Amino acid sequence: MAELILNQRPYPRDLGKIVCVGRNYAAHAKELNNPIPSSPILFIKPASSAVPFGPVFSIPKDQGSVHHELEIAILIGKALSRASTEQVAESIAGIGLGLDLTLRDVQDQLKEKGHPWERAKSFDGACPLTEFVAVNLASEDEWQAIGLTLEKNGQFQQQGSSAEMLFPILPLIAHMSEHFSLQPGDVILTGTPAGVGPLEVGDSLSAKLSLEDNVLLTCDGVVI
Amino acid sequence: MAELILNQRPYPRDLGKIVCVGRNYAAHAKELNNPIPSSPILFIKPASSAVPFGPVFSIPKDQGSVHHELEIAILIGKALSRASTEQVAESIAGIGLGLDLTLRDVQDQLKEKGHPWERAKSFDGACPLTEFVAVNLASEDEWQAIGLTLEKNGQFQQQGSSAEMLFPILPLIAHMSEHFSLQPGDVILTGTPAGVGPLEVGDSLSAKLSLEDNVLLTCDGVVI
Ligand SMILES: [Zn+2]
Ligand SMILES: [Zn+2]
Ligand SMILES: [Zn+2]
Repeated sequence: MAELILNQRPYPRDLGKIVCVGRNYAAHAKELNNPIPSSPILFIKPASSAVPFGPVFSIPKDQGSVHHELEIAILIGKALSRASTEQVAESIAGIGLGLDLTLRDVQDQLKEKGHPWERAKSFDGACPLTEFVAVNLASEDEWQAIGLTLEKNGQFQQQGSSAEMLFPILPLIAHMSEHFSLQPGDVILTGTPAGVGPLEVGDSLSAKLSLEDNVLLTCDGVVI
Repeated sequence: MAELILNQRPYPRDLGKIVCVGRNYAAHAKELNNPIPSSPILFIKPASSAVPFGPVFSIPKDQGSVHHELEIAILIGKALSRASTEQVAESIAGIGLGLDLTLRDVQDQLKEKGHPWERAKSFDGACPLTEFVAVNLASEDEWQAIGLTLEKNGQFQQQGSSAEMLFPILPLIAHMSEHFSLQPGDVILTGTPAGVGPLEVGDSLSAKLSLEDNVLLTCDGVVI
């Protein structure tokens, strides 16, 4: 599986699990004709689904539509269990980006039957993940200033700010830790903004992570 | 973090992920009035949900009923991806028991809304796992002669044999391997038979695992 990268070198703890939120951005719930949540939808992707974020993304081939979903990724550095938001902020080792790659037709069918989502979310290559970068934020306020951008084939595809999250980063993770204890090496996917859509072989993607409109990292890849 | 025991001694792998099958015993499907699918219901529990199988089983408190679901657990010894039944049999390092503890009321509501199952299946303590007993160059059909029994406060509660499985151990695991690559230290929960029901604080459980009618493990615990 591993490792994760933090500050351009290997993170000392192997990738554990990838805890994900559904529908953290209102416009993304609307674009798919889903009801905006009042509590978060929670699922988990396994270490076996992680791959480097580019230069190539391999997608499943004969299983219907495969969707890109860019999301702010959070690396957990210290164990969290039933944690406060202060404990969460002190635990975060860095921030990066992930693609929550989703077999969308498979998900539609799973959902309709009330079935678990793993077939659509946990497949090999389901979680391209960038390197993480340590940020020592000036106030808890600044967690609301994190941005993401996806471009596909040179053109705008997705953009979001953590300001827009229904469940902001710190309280989301604090709440997550109430349901599943979090260990060092765990990753959090904080939700995809509007603009999700299918991927085809040969699509090129360009992903950008920012802080108050300053670029933290950029990562590119082509679909194969 | 719960750690794997093979051969009454430590195992050189950390517990990875716990891959589970939904409705593998026709009778368990029926007792709950659930349709039998022609394809396996697949979900995954995280390493972080595993705990020792006894002497205590802790259960969530204010989230409705918690069901016991005894199942035959399979310890994956060698990597498996897109694998055949022969490779599966060579990869297996041993066999044990797991309790797929389940927030049934939470699971009912998630099903209704078409939400992922993690809240109901992946909470802390959701996966009590016994030690594993090594099986080596087993007879190619001893795989249909594994039995399990659960007792609850002295009375039989669950009983079954891998002969009764809709998706038999080897091709079930081969099939999982087509969707999620399996790494050494991953555990497979092969489905629970008829007899599921709630657990209450003070309940005591006794679980047995057999191979060709010879008991291999007896593990007890009380619910707290
Ligand atoms: Zn909660
Ligand atoms: Zn997502
Ligand atoms: Zn089960």
